[PDB]
Amino acid sequence: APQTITELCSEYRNTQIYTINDKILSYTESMAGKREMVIITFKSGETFQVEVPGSQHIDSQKKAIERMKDTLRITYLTETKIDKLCVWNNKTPNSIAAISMKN
Amino acid sequence: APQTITELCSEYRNTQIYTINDKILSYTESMAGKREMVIITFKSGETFQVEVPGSQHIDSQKKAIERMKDTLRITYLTETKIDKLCVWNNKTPNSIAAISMKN
Amino acid sequence: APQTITELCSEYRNTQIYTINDKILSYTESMAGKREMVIITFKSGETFQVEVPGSQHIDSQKKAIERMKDTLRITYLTETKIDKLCVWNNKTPNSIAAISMKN
Amino acid sequence: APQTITELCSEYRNTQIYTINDKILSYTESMAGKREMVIITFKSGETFQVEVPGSQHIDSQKKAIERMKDTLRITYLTETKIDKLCVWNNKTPNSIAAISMKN
Amino acid sequence: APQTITELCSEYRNTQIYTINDKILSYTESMAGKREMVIITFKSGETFQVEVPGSQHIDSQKKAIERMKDTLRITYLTETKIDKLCVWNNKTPNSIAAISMKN
Ligand SMILES: OC[C@H]1O[C@@H](S[C@@H]2O[C@H](CO)[C@H](O)[C@H](O)[C@H]2O)[C@H](O)[C@@H](O)[C@H]1O
Ligand SMILES: OC[C@H]1O[C@@H](S[C@@H]2O[C@H](CO)[C@H](O)[C@H](O)[C@H]2O)[C@H](O)[C@@H](O)[C@H]1O
Ligand SMILES: OC[C@H]1O[C@@H](S[C@@H]2O[C@H](CO)[C@H](O)[C@H](O)[C@H]2O)[C@H](O)[C@@H](O)[C@H]1O
Ligand SMILES: OC[C@H]1O[C@@H](S[C@@H]2O[C@H](CO)[C@H](O)[C@H](O)[C@H]2O)[C@H](O)[C@@H](O)[C@H]1O
Ligand SMILES: OC[C@H]1O[C@@H](S[C@@H]2O[C@H](CO)[C@H](O)[C@H](O)[C@H]2O)[C@H](O)[C@@H](O)[C@H]1O
Repeated sequence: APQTITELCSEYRNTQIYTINDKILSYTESMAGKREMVIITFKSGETFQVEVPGSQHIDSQKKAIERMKDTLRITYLTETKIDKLCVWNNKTPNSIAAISMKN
Repeated sequence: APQTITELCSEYRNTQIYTINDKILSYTESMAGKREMVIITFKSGETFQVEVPGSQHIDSQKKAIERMKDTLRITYLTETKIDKLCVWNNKTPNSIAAISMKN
Repeated sequence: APQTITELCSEYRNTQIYTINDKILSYTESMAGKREMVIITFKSGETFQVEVPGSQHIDSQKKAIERMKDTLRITYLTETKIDKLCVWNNKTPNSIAAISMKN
Repeated sequence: APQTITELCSEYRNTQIYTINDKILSYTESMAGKREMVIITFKSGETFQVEVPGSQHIDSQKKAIERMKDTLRITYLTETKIDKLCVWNNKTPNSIAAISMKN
Repeated sequence: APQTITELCSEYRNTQIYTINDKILSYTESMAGKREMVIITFKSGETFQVEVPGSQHIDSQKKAIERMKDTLRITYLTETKIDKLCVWNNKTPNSIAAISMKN
C-alpha cells in the first residue's frame, strides 16, 4: 500500500497535490437536497469540496466520504493545520481525495 | 458545484441567508415522538430548527440531517462562531439548509 | 414547529419541565441486557433516565434515543450546563424527552 | 428502572460492583479477528474488558457494546474519573456491564 | 480473553509488537477508491496503515476497522501518546491490529 499522500495521489489520474500548511479558514456544510456536501476554504483563496456521493463513486467510498466530512469538521474546529491535500482537479471547486496533517 | 454558502443557498426556492457572526446561545434537542429535532437560538433573537425527517426529504438527505444535528451540537459545545446560515423560510422557525463557520 | 423546549414539552401528555441550570453530577451508562440505558443525576439529587427502546417508541425515535445518549455523555464530560429538561413523569426515574442548554 | 449503578447491577446474575474512583491507566483497542475488543486497566491492578460481541448478547446490546467502547475511549482520552463499574465476573478479564462517573 | 496487547498480539501469526511511546507525527486519510485507508507515521520513521477493508477481513472486523480509524484520528488530534502497536508485518506499511495507550 502507499506510504505517503503523494504516493497515493499519483496512483490516480486527474489528481493534484496541494501543499497547504495551514488551518481551514472556513467550513461550509449543506444538507440541501442534491447538495449534501462540505466546502472548505483556505486563507490562500483556494476552495475545496467533498463531493456529493454519485455515479462515479464505488461502494467502498461511501463510508469514506462520511469519514472525510467528519475529519474536516473536527480539523476545522480544533484549528488543526493541514499539510497536503490530494484533490481531483476535474471538478470545481476541486474535490478532496486525501488529506494529510503534520505535527 | 457551489463555491460558497450564498451561492449554494441561491440554488433553492424559499431560502434566505442570515449573517449571524456569533455563537449559538441555546441548543435544544428533542427525542419526543414526531418532534425529533434540534432548535438553536442566537442572542439576536433568531431561532432555527433542523427539521424532523419527513416526506419532503430525499434519501440522500437523511444522513445529512443527522450530520447537521451533530455539527450544531459540537458547534454549541465549543462556542464556535457561526458565520452564515442558509435557511428555508417557509417553515417556522426557519429550517437550516446549510451552515458556514469562519474563525 | 415549537420554538422553545417549554412549547415543545407542552405538546405531550405526562410531561413536565424541570429547571436544572447546572452541569450533570453523575453519568451512568449500561449495556446490560434489557437495561441499555443512561442515567444522569444532578447535585440537586434529581435523577433522570434515557429509556431503553421499547414498544411505546415509534421508529423515528430510535436514532433520536441514541443521539440523546450521545448528547448526555458529551455534556457530562464537558461540564456543560443543562438549562431545562422536558421529561415524562409516568416513569421512574423520569424519562428525558428533550434537553436545552444555555449560557 | 434502576436509579443507580448499584441497583442496576443487583438485577443480574454473576456481577459485582467495583469502586474504582480513578482515571483509566491504559486503554487497549484491538481490531484483530475474533478479538475486536477493548481492555482497560487501572493503577490498582484491575483489568476489565468490553467483550467481543457474541452469541450470549441480545440484539439491543450490540449498539450498547459499541457505545460502551466509545465511552471508554473518550473517558481515557479526557482522564475522566470512573466512579464504579458493574462487571460480569464469570469472564477473565471481568466484563463491563455498566460504568458510572462523577467528576 | 487476553489481558494485554502483548498477549493479544501473540495469539496471531505474522504479527509484531512495536513499542512507540510517542504521539503520532502525521495522519493521512484517503477516500480515493480502493484506497480508503489511514496512514500514520511517527518521528522515528515508522509508518503504519489501517488497511482497506478486504476479503481477508471477517464480519466483526468491519466495524472494528472504522473504530480504529476513529481512534487514530482522535489520538492524533489530541497528541495522545501511543504506547504499543500490534501490527501484521506481512503488509507494507505494517498493518495495525491493536493499539494501546497508557496515561
Ligand atoms: O479514481 C478512479 C475512479 O474514478 C471514478 S471518476 C472520478 O471519481 C472521483 C471520486 O472517486 C472524483 O469524483 C473524480 O472527479 C471523478 O473523475 C470512476 O467512476 C471509477 O470507476 C474509477 O475509475
Ligand atoms: O429544495 C428542493 C426540494 O424541496 C422539497 S420541499 C422543501 O424541503 C426542504 C428540506 O429539503 C425544507 O423542508 C423546505 O421547507 C421544503 O419546502 C421537495 O419536496 C423536494 O422535492 C425538492 O423540490
Ligand atoms: O408521546 C406520545 C407517544 O406516547 C407513547 S407512550 C410514552 O412514550 C414516551 C416515549 O415516547 C415515554 O416512554 C412515556 O413514558 C410513555 O408514556 C405512545 O406509545 C405513542 O403512541 C405516542 O402516543
Ligand atoms: O445477563 C443475563 C443474560 O446473560 C447472558 S450470558 C452473560 O452474558 C453477558 C453479556 O450479556 C456476559 O457475556 C456474561 O459473562 C454471560 O454469562 C445470557 O446468554 C442471556 O440469556 C441472559 O440470561
Ligand atoms: O489473523 C488471522 C486471519 O488472517 C487472515 S489474513 C491476515 O488478515 C489481517 C487482517 O485481518 C491482515 O490483513 C494480515 O496482513 C493478513 O495476513 C485470514 O484471511 C483469516 O482467515 C485468518 O486466518
